[PDB]
Amino acid sequence: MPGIDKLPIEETLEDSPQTRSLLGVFEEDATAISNYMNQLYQAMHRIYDAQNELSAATHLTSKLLKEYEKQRFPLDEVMSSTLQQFSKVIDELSSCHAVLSTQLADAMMFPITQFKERDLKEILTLKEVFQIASNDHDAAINRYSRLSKKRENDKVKYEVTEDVYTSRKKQHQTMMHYFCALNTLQYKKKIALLEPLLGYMQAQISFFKMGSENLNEQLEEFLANIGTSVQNVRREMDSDIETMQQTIEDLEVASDPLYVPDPDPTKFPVNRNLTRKAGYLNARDRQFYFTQGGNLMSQARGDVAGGLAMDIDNCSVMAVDCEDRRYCFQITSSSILQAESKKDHEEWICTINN
Amino acid sequence: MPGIDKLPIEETLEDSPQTRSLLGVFEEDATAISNYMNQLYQAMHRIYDAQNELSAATHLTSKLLKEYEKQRFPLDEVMSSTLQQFSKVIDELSSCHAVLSTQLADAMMFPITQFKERDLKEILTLKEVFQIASNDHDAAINRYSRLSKKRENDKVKYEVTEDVYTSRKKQHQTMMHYFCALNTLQYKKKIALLEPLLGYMQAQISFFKMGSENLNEQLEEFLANIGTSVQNVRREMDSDIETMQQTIEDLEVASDPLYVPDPDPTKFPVNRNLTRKAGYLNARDRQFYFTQGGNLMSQARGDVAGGLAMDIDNCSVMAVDCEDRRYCFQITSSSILQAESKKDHEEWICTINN
Repeated sequence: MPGIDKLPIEETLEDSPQTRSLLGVFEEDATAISNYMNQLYQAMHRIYDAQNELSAATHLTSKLLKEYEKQRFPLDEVMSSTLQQFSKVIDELSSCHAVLSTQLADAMMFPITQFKERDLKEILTLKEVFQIASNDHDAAINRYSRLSKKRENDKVKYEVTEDVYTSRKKQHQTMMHYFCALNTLQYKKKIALLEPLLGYMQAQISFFKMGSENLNEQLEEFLANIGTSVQNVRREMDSDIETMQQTIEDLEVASDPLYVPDPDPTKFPVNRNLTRKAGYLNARDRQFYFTQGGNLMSQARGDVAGGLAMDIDNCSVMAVDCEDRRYCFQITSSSILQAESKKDHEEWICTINN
Repeated sequence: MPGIDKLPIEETLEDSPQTRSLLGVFEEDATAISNYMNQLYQAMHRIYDAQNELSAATHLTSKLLKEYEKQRFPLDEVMSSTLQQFSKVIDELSSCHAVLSTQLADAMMFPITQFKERDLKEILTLKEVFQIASNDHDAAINRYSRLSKKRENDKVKYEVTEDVYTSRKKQHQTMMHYFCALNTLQYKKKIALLEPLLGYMQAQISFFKMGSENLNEQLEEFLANIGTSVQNVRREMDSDIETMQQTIEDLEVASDPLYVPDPDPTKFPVNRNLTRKAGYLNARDRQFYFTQGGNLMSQARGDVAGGLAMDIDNCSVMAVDCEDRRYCFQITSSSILQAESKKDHEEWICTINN
């Protein structure tokens, strides 16, 4: 009170240029404050938005970990458990974020907003009302100031003068209410700057404490155990990778001579003593064929189970000459079957006979 | 290794429907994993974005508090100090947020991203390469399977058969690399699920500890002190508000009779014994006029200082009759001046004479 800035409400009636000046300095100031406070309100609003999103996202991450188990994954309990622990602990965190989110809205956002939506709105409003009142009183005064000294009807002089009464009353009242609001803003200014910051910090103290109590040394050990498991999977993954690369390298060499339909007669002997034989054939479409308990089964690379094709070894088999296709054959006790090579063509007939 | 799911790389050359089936179950699975992991990656990315924004916003809020002092506010150290403390403490917090923000990107975002950008990309790529290889080998095989048994030129049979060699080699190799990658994904799957969560929690442990160390009981007291100051301003603000409302209510009553230009002659006596007089007049424009050390000063409601108008009390003053305007007068040792009423017109002439 003692040193605070104040507009002289008792000089309202006079409405002297000086007084109007002083009023001007408060508006210039009230505009600056408005500029600054709006920048602070924007920054705090972002903090409130980031915290709200952070909470939501952290909650979703946790809900996602609980759904892991409830998946239709075509292709294990320990994993399930571990995700349950992470889920749990991540929940406790989103809550901390939720709580802080709620408090921030009520101790920080609400006050700073009220300052902006109500108090700063009030200043602008009362400034216009007063401005209109001031204007109306200018007109009334110029009309009164123009009354004829010679003639002028009484009903006129009377009304014109009354207009000066009502206009000057209205101007005097709106100016005092406007001054009162500006004087008050000097208090709200301080309050609106501190209350929010105060609310923010209290919520933070509360947030860091609630969070720290769930992060015990027990969790640190659980994270240590899991840390070790993952490092183990990493080792194993690499151990298996070498093995696989080695198998591959070894298979390309071993299989190279086996890629041509017609192998070296001298190095890859026709097998005539087989009781089981499988492989693709063409049937006048291409399908995979295989032997099993006296039956020649078939399965299109598309099928999911396959089926029966013909009976075996109690049937007759002979190389057939269908169309102009090499290596065909037909059995009976079947469509025309076409092998891929002499060797292949022979192995079938011979195995089926066996 | 012992119970892990595995695609049979040794059955690659055979390429049997069954083997193709099994491959199918891994792809169905690899698609599911991809669905789920992408949902988890999105959730973690939001958490990383919210934390980054939170840090930025909290830093801006702090920078704004340091700029408060450096304002041109037309209209105090304690306030300055208090904002310096809030600023400081809010900084320490944004840093905690920054640090956590950096760590999250390196321990959580980087791994989960690599899984998605590299490993899952690798699966799709190797699946297409193999698919093209498989297709090319189908064509080569149908063309070889169609070679004439009767005629057929040797240069042809030769080339066609070679195509079966290269195509089958390519198919066999791309299938093994594809199987190897799918088998590996079974390890990365576990790793990619845990590593991120593990990184997240470690950063959080670190974040809550760093933050808690700046929120000491000293701060709690500083917030208590400030809490008390603001509550004091609130009291004072209300104390002043009553006073002002009271002044207003009292001024409307006291000023009501004073609003009409021509007051009751009987209740508001013309003051002829004045050595100082101020008020608005019209000069053949409306300006505010006032007495000071023997001079009649003027100041347009727009001016910021005003000036000289005429000398006084060593001059002659008489009611003038300019145009058809009531209450005009002119002095000399000035433009025609017009008062607002008999009373007003008289007080001027008389004060100027005095």
